[PDB]
Amino acid sequence: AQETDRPRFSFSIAAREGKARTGTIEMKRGVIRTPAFMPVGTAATVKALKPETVRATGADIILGNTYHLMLRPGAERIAKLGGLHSFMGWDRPILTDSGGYQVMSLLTKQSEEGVTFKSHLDGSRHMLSPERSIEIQHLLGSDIVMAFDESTPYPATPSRAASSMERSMRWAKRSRDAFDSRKEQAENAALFGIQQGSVFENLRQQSADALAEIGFDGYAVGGLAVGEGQDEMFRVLDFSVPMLPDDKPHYLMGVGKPDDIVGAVERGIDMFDSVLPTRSGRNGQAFTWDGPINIRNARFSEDLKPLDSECHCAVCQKWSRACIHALIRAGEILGAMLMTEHNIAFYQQLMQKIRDSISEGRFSQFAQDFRARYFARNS
Amino acid sequence: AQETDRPRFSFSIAAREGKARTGTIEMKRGVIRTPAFMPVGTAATVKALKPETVRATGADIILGNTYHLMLRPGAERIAKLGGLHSFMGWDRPILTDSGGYQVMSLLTKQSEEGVTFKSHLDGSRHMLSPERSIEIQHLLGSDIVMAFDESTPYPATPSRAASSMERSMRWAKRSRDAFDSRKEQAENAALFGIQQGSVFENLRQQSADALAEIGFDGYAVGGLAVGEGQDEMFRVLDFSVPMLPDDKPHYLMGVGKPDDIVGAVERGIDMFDSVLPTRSGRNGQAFTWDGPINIRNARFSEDLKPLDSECHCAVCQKWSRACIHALIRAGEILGAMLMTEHNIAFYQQLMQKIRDSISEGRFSQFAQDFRARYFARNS
Ligand SMILES: [Zn+2]
Ligand SMILES: [Zn+2]
Repeated sequence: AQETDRPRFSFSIAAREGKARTGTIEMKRGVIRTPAFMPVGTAATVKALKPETVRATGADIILGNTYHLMLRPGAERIAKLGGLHSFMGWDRPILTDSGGYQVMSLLTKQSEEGVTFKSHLDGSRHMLSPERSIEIQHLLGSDIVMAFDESTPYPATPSRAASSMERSMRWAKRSRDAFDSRKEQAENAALFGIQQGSVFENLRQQSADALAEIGFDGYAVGGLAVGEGQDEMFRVLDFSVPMLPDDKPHYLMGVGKPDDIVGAVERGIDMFDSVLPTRSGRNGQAFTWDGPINIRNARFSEDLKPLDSECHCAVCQKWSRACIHALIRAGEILGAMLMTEHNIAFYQQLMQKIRDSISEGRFSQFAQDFRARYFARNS
Repeated sequence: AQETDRPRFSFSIAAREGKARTGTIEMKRGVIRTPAFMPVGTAATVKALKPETVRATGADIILGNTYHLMLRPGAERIAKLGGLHSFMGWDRPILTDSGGYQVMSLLTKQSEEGVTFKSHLDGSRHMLSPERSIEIQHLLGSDIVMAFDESTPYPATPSRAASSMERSMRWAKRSRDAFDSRKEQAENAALFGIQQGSVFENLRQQSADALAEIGFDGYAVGGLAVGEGQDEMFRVLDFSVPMLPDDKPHYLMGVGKPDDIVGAVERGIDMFDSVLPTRSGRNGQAFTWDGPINIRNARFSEDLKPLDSECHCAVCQKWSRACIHALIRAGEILGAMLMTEHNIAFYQQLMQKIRDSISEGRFSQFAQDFRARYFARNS
């Protein structure tokens, strides 16, 4: 297996239960077990977890934010340093987003051509387009490349949703052709397209048909987790995911809380990313099977139990709630490091329980058991 | 008081009980409460406690090791950086030793002139003598200067003890004259002489007479804590301290354990220094009123009590034995920092209880109470 050839991108489904699937994506830099959670990476420095720590939590792939990497230190500099894998100290697969969401979310010109913007960090002028985004993701050397699309706001008028979806599909074809124009990228990386259409079923169908006609290695459901509430996100997923090709991975970008993930897998999603484990860890919040906890709470000052008494992570094998409480209350960076490591490992253990329960044909029961306990909050 | 003149060196005894004294040494950089414990300083870097942390433990004065400072970064470099107070970030009094003990303890030439040695750190050649030692301590800018003497080994033949004591007294006069030759040093610093004579009463008397004839600001009892055992050290102190001038401070160099300190104050010692609080802290050992403890012991893994339940230090206000146990077992530098801070603060609280009990005329009872509990070890 270590001495055997590695494919560019091969998705295999090993077991199904309803709309949920479990399987593997094989790529040249490693195997991704699905459903998969991708932690959001940053530069390999003393301020973040070590890459070996992130791998030991169970992560098979991480996400890079193209927009931030463009602004500092820049894509040309990362390429000169050997690419994102060398820059981040991570030798397994990396998915990069297109950079387009943070352009809107965080602007000199805007048209069907693409966008121009100035950096808040130094005032430098930057440009993004389907062609430029794919080029930058090539310079970063990422393994999964996201097509460049146009985000529709929330809430969105049906006219604005139609306009952004249609532009996104023209940009999806441009993304496809730019990716295919570069032999080194097309033979070694994969390209995902992004379905849009807001909450409107007919627009989602139009979008799915357009992406399937272009053809991609995987398909993301875009335009969700932007403030719509879980009920609505689930309702959109109910009809949107069946529209995508069944035999390719389905990616829900930027989701999310543990119960978001469970419900999305019930609806056919294979891949997830979120900053939540890290943001929560830095803020003194831990995920547990009994719901999130705020470790600063007085009730934890003498609690000798680990953050979660069923969590297998390296933190919970050693550190008590009481001592992580002490570290966080003192502002010691070790406290935030430990809670971040635990939160990412908890997410990976959630994904593993999901994969195991699908394989054993008991995922619907797992999801019900999970919700009953997570929302009772007997922590 | 803040707007009033400061004397070069003024020792006042406020209260006595038997041979024990409590009082103050006023100097230009601050007041030293006696009996005093001097922590042993190092360079103000990320590897040591912050100077403000050392001050907050209660220390009024710290000790600098002239030998180590000569070898790295060198006395001329420290002077160029503004002196030891600027180098160490410590603006209160500093006592420096002469460098002579580490010459023996850690050698190109040796005679009545002085010594020449090579540095293990770089092979550089270095020279020490009464004149050179005082000159180097002037470059360091220390407030209390130790005369340069010759250490007698332990055990020592009565002939070797006589020979080293007599050479030390000739060197004490040379130290006196070198110190007095430098107006800037003589007007702003103080000079201590060192009694020698090993375990032999007549040699100790000869030494005391010689030092009193020369005249010093304070008098150290040298040649102890070099392997002789507490009973013997106490026996030597019994007759040696009364030989020194009563109205000047008495300094027992390199002592020691808490029970060494208590017994030495019972015998007339006013000043102490030891690396023990730091060495123990780095090795996971804490001093307590119930004797030392090894925090790595399994019995502490769930112990929510502080290192010492009567200690007022900043560490014991916040951190449990259980969490310091966790930090030390993990090799986190914070663990060693906390135990070092607690150990130095414990030493200062020992000195404060000694001072208060002398002032109240209950020091003999304090010493008996202290020993009964420290040696019972009901920790
Ligand atoms: Zn954990
Ligand atoms: Zn303490």
